[PDB]
Amino acid sequence: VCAREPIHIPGLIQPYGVLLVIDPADGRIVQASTTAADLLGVPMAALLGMPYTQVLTLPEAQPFAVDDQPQHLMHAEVRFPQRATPPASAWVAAWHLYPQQWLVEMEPRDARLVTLREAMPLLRSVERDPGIAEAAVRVAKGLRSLIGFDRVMIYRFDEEWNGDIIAEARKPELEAYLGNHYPASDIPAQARALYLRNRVRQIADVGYQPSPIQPTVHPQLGTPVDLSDVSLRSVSPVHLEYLANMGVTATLVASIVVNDALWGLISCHHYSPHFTNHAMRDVTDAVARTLAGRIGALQAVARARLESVLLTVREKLITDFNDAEHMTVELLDDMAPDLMDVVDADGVAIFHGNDISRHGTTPDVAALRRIRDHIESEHHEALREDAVGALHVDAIGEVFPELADLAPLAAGFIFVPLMPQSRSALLWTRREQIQQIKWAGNPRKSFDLWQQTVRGRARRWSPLHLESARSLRVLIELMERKRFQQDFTLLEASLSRLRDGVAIIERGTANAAHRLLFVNTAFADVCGSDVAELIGRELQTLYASDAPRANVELLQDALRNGRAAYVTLPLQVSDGAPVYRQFHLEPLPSPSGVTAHWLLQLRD
Amino acid sequence: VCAREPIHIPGLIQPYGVLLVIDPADGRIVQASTTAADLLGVPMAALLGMPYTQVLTLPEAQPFAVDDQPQHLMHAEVRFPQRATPPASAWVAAWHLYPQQWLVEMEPRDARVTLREAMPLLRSVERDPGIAEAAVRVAKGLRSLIGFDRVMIYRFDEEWNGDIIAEARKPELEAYLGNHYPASDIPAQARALYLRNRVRQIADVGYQPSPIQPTVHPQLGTPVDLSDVSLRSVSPVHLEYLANMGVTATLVASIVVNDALWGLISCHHYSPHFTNHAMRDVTDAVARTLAGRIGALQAVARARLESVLLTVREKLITDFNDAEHMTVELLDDMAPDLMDVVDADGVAIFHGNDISRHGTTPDVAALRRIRDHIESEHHEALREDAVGALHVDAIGEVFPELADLAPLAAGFIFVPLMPQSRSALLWTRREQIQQIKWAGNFDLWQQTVRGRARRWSPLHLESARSLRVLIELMERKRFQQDFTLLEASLSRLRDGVAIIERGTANAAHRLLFVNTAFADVCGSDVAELIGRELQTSDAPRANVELLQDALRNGRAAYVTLPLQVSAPVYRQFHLEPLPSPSGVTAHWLLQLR
Ligand SMILES: */C=C/C1=C(C)C(=O)N/C1=C\C1=NC(=C\c2[nH]c(/C=C3\NC(=O)C(C=C)=C3C)c(C)c2CCC(=O)O)/C(CCC(=O)O)=C1C
Ligand SMILES: */C=C/C1=C(C)C(=O)N/C1=C\C1=NC(=C\c2[nH]c(/C=C3\NC(=O)C(C=C)=C3C)c(C)c2CCC(=O)O)/C(CCC(=O)O)=C1C
Repeated sequence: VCAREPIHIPGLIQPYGVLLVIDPADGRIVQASTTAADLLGVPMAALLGMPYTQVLTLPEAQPFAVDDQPQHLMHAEVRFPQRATPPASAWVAAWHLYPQQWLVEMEPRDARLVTLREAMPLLRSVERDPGIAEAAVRVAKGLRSLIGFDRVMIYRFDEEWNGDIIAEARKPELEAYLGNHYPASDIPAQARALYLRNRVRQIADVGYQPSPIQPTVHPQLGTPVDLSDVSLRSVSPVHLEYLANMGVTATLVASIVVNDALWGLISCHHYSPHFTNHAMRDVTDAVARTLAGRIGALQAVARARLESVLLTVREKLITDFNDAEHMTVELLDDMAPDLMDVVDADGVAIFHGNDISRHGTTPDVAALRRIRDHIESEHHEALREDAVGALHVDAIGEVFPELADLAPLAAGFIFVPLMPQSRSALLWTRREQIQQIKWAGNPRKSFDLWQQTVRGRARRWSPLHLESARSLRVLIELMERKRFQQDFTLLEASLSRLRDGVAIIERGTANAAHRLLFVNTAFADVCGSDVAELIGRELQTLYASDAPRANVELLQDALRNGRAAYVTLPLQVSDGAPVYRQFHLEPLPSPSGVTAHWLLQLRD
Repeated sequence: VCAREPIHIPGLIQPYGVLLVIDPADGRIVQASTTAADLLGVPMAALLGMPYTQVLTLPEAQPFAVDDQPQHLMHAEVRFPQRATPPASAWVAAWHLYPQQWLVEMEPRDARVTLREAMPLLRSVERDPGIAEAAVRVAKGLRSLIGFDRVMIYRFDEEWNGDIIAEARKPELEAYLGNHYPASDIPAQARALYLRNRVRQIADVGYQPSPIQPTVHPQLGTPVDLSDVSLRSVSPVHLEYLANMGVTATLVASIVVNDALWGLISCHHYSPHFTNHAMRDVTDAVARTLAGRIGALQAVARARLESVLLTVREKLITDFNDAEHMTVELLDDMAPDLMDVVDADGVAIFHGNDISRHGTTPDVAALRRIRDHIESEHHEALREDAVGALHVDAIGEVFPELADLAPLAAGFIFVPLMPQSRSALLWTRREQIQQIKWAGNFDLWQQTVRGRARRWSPLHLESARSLRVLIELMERKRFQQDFTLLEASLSRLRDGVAIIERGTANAAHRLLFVNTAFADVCGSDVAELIGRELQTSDAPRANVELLQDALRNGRAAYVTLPLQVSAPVYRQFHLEPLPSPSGVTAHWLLQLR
């Protein structure tokens, strides 16, 4: 209900200044705020439709036509040629030039307090600063000394769009808000979007009298005035209520936009009214921009540093695994430190059909089995599909309520393979980590901080670490390939040391012939020519080309139709001696039941 | 080797300003530039050894002792009392405070609404998309701001050579946009310094270099390291080059992105021009905002890409693990994405003597020629030094023998890195011709480069390393296929065979596998007999001893022995040791017909 409000078209202005909407056609004022008549001279009635040029007193810079991209002119000096000695305070005006309309927003110079040159030492220091933490506080303190504001804080948005005050500088008399968590709903998405547009936004006095724009909708277009870039835009009464509720009288926020995303906000509070002149808003913009800059650089650098150390450790594991042929206890005991490190796990369990190799801080062997079963279950087959490369939980008691316990050691885990593939598996665990969420209340009466203690949840699985996990998926197929390769060579060796003389035949196609896949030494000896020089040979090669049509037909039939045949046939005898053997051909069971291979035993 | 020159210790200053080296212990001047005596009242002789307090007075800020980290003070007002009416103009000075020495560098204020006036440009680059659009906005923006005859954005490529991506000039002149320059033009020596001193400036090419009178410190014996001094005399090598291109004044701001040098803001004035501190701090600001934007957009788009690759990587992994039969349609439906995951033009899947060519890839015989050359003994050096996969950006350089093929396989990604064979994957990127606009390697020269593909993205290379699993996946699935084949083969035999696992004297000699023909002679079925000890007296001690003794050493035995049948039944027990990698018998084959 709240996330749906205009806020960019309230048709109201903060009374401290004046707004005018001018038709870029020739120069006539089409819309103006009720405050315009008081300071401009000509009252409301005749001021509307009047050329801006009648009140043309822009000494520094003038507006101009715009093609497509709206150009925004800075705050420069402005006068009034209607009244003799117009106000008491000095006035400055900024332009918002659009292809459809123009907008001029004026406010007092304020003067009083090179203030941009004076900002440079603070900027120059945050630039050099390591860690976001150190920067945040330097800005909080620095800006608190630079600008007046009784309370200045750094509000950081978390993943779920909730906020946390990471830094704060305030008058020792005020009760510190450092460490406070606020819901996402406190700053709705509609709001957040504007903070990427207008980056520095100040409220001079909470509970001001909103000066409305006289022709609410454009008299010639029929559309309301989209402020969005106007600094004198009237903020939502929802926020104003909330502000008044917390006893604040003045505001100034600066958007911490990092990688085109609103990372955080600089939030300033004055418990007495305060207007920050165009000069200071450009200073806070500067310090916001430098902070956004540094926080994003530090993010970038350290993300890259981590990615590399993980890769070097990932490779170390992959190689040492491919090297050793037998998975011993010491291999896995020397593997485990790093196998844990690569994902920042507290424990790791390696499974290999009925066996488990538990390492670090992991639940008991029986408990790990209870987990694996629950994961590989039919009911939980939904999770495995929706999961990316690996299955992972941040709180076990939520995804698998049956495994509500175990959470003290396995609150979070990473399971791979994602398929119910079995034999080889890997379980990375992260033990429970209790969290105190220092709230601000649970429109509301606020103040009172409620400290929500959260059990059964581990540390959030880093996306960096999750792709680092998905990367080691290879250790599973590696284990498996190495196992099948072990039993295969065993059986290939077994087969080759036989006396009966056997060959395996791969069924061909309509353009491919029936070839030999495997042949033992006992078979290759009856054919004279060695084993390696018979593999990949057509079956017609093997028997002589002087054989009876009746006998070969019987065999060819069994090959053509995938049937079995027992036929005595002469062999392709290079020497001469007539050698005849009983050709036992037997179809081997296929999953489709459609013959793919045959076994050929030779004994007459 | 050009970079061998010092450049940070020339012992010379740009004449426009004055330098002084003060003993932070004494408060006295130890070294000073020949220009110091002319500005300051006291001539060189008595100015050397004189306490700094006397000759100059600092109203805004004063120097101080430093523990370890050198502290630098900004440009603030300075007055010289040791002379009656000495201000040729207005003078401003900056400090460089070190634990061993102090350095003060002064220059005129110059004057002529700037830092506030810079803000609209910054705030605009701050939000425009693409590095291209930013580069030009800065080029144009900074030209209007400082007012140099030409402002150009120089981007360093992978091999440290530079290319002008954007340029703003006077309507007249010759455009340098698109021009490529060598790495030799800006030595590593120099580049390192532009991370140190951010904004560098030459007021007049062919100035008279004012030397520091005591060249080496009189008490330390070491020269003055001017790496942070703005009035540092630049290499005559570069000055010659500058004079050769007709430029009279320069200004070069460093585009440092994620603490690394990404580019340079190069400004040329074909008439002399001194850019005061005020402006250098403005160009620094615009350089920092550009760096900022270029690094953000890099970051955003890196993230966007990583995700689309992951979604496609997962699609491949799953569909591969699903299908059991490595069919033609399997690979034909796999290939579009198998190519996409690495942004290849072609992909070849190898499976022992066989190849599955896809996209724009060389002929089957040519692919074999490539694989052989990779798996070679001579090229075993590359495979070790390579990360997770072997990759080339120009095959003709890495594999000179494979100089051709380049039209279709100019670049490739080969996995597995080991001479593992059977399963392999080769990703290809065809040749991409590049027109290189040179500086004269002093007029127009365009170099057309053949035999090189598009640079293998580091993101795509880790995306390749990620699919390493498809190889072990193919392999596991292949061994599993032949295993079941052989397990089925042996079980349909008539001779009656069993495989025996050697018990390491802790465990007995047990049966690993048994066929139906063997399990029938023993009556009881196959699945019950697996895992049972060979111990199955009803037999002569002489005959069993022969069998036991063979098993004992790991030797073979052919002995006729009775059995346990529900008629006694005797069979010739042919035990044969199976080859082990260690050569130490681990299994035996037992056939009995
Ligand atoms: C309807 C939901 C809302 C609840 C509940 C609420 O308290 N406010 C709600 C709506 C809006 N908030 C808007 C802006 C806004 N809210 C905050 C929140 C904080 N500011 C603080 O200083 C602190 C603590 C010190 C908190 C928790 C901020 C910072 C802002 C924007 C700041 C600014 O630019 O002045 C908002 C939009 C109003 C607007 O148009 O600016 C709405 C609708
Ligand atoms: C010894 C090899 C050199 C050749 C050949 C050459 O032409 N110069 C060589 C050496 C040095 N160059 C140094 C600085 C420097 N070089 C360039 C080159 C360019 N300037 C331009 O405007 C363009 C194109 C439009 C090019 C390619 C620049 C800009 C700079 C200054 C870097 C900066 O100020 O940030 C140099 C070091 C001198 C120094 O001490 O500053 C050497 C030795």
